[PDB]
Amino acid sequence: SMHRFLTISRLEELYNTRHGPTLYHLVRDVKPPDYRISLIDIGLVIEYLMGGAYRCNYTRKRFRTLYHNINHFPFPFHELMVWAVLMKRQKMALFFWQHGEEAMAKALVACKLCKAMAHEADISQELNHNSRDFGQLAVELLDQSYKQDEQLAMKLLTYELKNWSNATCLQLAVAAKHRDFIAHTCSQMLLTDMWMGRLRMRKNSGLKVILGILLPPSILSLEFKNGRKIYEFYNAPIVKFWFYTLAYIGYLMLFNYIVLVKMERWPSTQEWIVISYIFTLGIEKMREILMSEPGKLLQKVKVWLQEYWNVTDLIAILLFSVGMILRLQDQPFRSDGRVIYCVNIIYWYIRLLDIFGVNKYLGPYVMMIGKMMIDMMYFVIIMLVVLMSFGVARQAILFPNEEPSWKLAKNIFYMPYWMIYGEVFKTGAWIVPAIMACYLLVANILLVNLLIAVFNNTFFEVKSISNQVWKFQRYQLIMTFHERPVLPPPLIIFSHMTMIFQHDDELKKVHDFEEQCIEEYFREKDDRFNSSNDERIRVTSERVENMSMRLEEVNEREHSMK
Amino acid sequence: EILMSEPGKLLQKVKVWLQEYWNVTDLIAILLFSVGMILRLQDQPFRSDGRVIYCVNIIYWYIRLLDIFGVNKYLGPYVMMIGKMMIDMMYFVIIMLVVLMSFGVARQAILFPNEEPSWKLAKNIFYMPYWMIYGEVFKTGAWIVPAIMACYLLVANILLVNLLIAVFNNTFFEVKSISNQVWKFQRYQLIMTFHERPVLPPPLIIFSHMTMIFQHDDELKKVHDFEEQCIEEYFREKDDRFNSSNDERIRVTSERVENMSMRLEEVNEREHSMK
Ligand SMILES: CC(=O)[C@H]1CC[C@H]2[C@@H]3CC=C4C[C@@H](OS(=O)(=O)O)CC[C@]4(C)[C@H]3CC[C@]12C
Ligand SMILES: CC(=O)[C@H]1CC[C@H]2[C@@H]3CC=C4C[C@@H](OS(=O)(=O)O)CC[C@]4(C)[C@H]3CC[C@]12C
Ligand SMILES: Cc1cc(NC(=O)[C@H](c2ccccc2)N2CCCc3ccccc32)no1
Repeated sequence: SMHRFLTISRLEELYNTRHGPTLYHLVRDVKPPDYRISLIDIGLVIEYLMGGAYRCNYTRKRFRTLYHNINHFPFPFHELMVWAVLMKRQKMALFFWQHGEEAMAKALVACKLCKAMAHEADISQELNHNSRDFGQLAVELLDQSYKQDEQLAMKLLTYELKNWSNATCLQLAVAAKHRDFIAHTCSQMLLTDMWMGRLRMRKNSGLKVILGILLPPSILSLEFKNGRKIYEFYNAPIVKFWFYTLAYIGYLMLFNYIVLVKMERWPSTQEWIVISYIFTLGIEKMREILMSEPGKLLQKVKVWLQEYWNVTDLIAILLFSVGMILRLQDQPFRSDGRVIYCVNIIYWYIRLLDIFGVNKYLGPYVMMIGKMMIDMMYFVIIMLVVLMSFGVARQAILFPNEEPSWKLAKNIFYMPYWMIYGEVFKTGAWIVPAIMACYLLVANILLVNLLIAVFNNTFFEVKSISNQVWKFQRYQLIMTFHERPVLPPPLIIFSHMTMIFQHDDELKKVHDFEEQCIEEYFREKDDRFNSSNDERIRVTSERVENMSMRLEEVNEREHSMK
Repeated sequence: EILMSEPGKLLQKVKVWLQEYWNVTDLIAILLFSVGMILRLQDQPFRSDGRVIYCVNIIYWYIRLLDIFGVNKYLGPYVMMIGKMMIDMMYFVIIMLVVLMSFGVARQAILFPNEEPSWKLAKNIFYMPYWMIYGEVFKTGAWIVPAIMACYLLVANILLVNLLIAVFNNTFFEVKSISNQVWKFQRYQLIMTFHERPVLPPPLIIFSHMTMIFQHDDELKKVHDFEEQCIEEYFREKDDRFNSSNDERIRVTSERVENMSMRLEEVNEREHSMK
């Protein structure tokens, strides 16, 4: 009995043993040669590898305190599989996964662990195979469960796991970035149901949401079927998304009207509205960070800072506040400070790109731009190397008598078309500049055509995958907007006030269903493999050889009998 | 044509007849042309205002030839590609605006520090001139910042142009991969459309309507037998082809070998006992 066999001392000895086929180095980095490894350190390194905002049942201070002070793991298979994947023992991990509770959750964790170990660190080989194999197994298990029962598969996809720090399968898949799992039909159906919220409407959803936002009192009553109806309509994430979009458009229009016209000693009403917008957004950001409690206050910001867009937003807010402060510093400083928050507008116009990835037909363009930014960066070096040489040569040939005056960069970088063409059309002094002009003119068009071809190839390569990639971001967007309150950014100031004012048989059935699903998967795999033509041909050949040999031997007996 | 579209009675005949978009557009164009003609004969003040309407109306008639240019083998792919790329251009417009308008507004705000709205800023922001911006490219910071803005705008313009080129190339390739197959379908519609129509041209069918008003089982059994024979032959051929498949034959041979080997092994014991 593994349950009876399992014990703290035995597991510690197993972990600390070196009699077998990167655990030591990784533990040392996370944490002393031949140091006695305990469950606490193993859990700590596990949490390190999983990522931020994660937890492990064994990897906790209370568990460490208990260990320091039955002693049987209720689910030994989980720890055994975690160890097996930790020490890079694949067949044993497969066997353990063959018999275990909540196999899908463990499989996704293994895929996450394999990828994380590969990135931290044969390393390439295991990354390509081990992590991919675990992900494929999870996908196959999901597919079988959906075939057996759609409702039960949907229920299994989302439910709190006490063992794994209460993280659903979807969250683990997203953390592992396994696009295949999310792309499955059941996952997309669940995401669409979540996005539509309580309302079941599925035809002309955008127009219906726009009408509901425009005409609450009349639209909401009818839209509820497709009081409490208005409240549940508001709480849906889609209407929140449209509300935020409209508020952002209004903010953009006010910002355009403010900076573009005039300035006075005291700001106008529109500038006050914009300042209120930014103040409320800052309050919302601070609240969101505050609710990001896991890891305590000190270790909450570190995880929250992973996203780049959030950091850019903070930087933009700081620059806007600095510009506003400088504005109210008399005319000499007002004129100097206006430009800063005039330039600040650029960030807000570009922030819509991160929101333009939601649409099916719009995200490919953003992905292509992101891909081609680096290509343009590299192309710039070649462009400079080619053009600057000829420009410098042409400039040197002309203006034989000259003084630096820090004014040659403009002359070399001018690169005019009409002027060069005219310059194209004693004798040698005229011939050489013509040759230089012709070479520059040819090089310009050569580079232009090269850039065109580069962009075409990059766009084709991006488009070959953008459709598959698009589906992943939907879960992030939906889980992001769903958590956010219902009021727009300028009106959530009251929302915070309301927030402050406010302050087992099914499990057994699911376990049985999972066991049945895995048994059926193994049976189907074995039957399909045994029914393969290649295997059957081999079996027939071996049987024929033995049958022929027996017949030949029997022939001698028949002759002797006669 | 609507009158002869009798099925569904008078009330339910228009509903079906209205499915085609081109017919509705034709009706709209006819109504606008008639309105413009009526306005034309309303003295000079209304004649000058009504002429423009039926001047603009010409655009529809020039574009109606596209629905007739799909017949040709080599001409329909272009129309299909245009129809496909219309939506792509619609989506591209949003990105173009989002990118360009920000820089344009920033540049406009940096310049003209003292200004009044006068409902005349859209032209300034949307001007987007090439030569003027290039000249503007080439105390110190006030000169540096506009140069940076101009350079960014100049780079963005060509980036967007190349992006549009790539998008159009990809869309054209995808359309051309299927246009040849698609073209054949429209021929039946065109043929059954023109066949029903009378012989005179549109301006002369006025007499055609006058002429119209003036005017006002063994084979079945053989066909049934042929169909029955065809379906029987199809089933027979399907069964024969499936049974002749290598995969099926290998399985059959393997099963027979196993049974034959088992019988031989059992017979061996009988032979030994007999001896
Ligand atoms: C590729 C080029 O052609 C560039 C690259 C480096 C540039 C140089 C940088 C340093 C200075 C010092 C300055 O003296 S000063 O009194 O005006 O400050 C005069 C201008 C001068 C000589 C630049 C001339 C142009 C460059 C050679
Ligand atoms: C992105 C932009 O820059 C555009 C978008 C919305 C436009 C504004 C719409 C409303 C009006 C009212 C008008 O007052 S009036 O007496 O002339 O009628 C002056 C012009 C003004 C301020 C426009 C300025 C330009 C915009 C800010
Ligand atoms: C389109 C579109 C824009 C957008 N902008 C926001 O939603 C919101 C915001 C509000 C006012 C000004 C600037 C941005 N902002 C950015 C992204 C999501 C988010 C999350 C928490 C707190 C703020 C915030 N949403 O759709």
